[PDB]
Amino acid sequence: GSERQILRLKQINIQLATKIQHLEFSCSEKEQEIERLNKLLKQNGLLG
Amino acid sequence: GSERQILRLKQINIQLATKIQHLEFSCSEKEQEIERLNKLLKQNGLLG
Repeated sequence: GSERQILRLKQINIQLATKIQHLEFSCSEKEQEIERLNKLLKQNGLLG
Repeated sequence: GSERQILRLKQINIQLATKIQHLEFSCSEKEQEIERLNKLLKQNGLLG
């Protein structure tokens, strides 16, 4: 009944919240990778 | 009673499922930028 429907909604909820946490962490790591590449470009005279 | 959780979880999960799509796009855009910077650095002798 409703108890089981609730449990399943909570499992889906945690799966979605975990994927969000992963994608926020992956986006942050990629912005750090972009900073590091841009700094290398700057140093080699490729960013003005 | 307990059943009021059903709507709350359903609605949260719709919001989270949408946010995952927006974060997937943000992550993909950052990956394309990293590929672009890697190629620039390679063309310029700087990626090994």
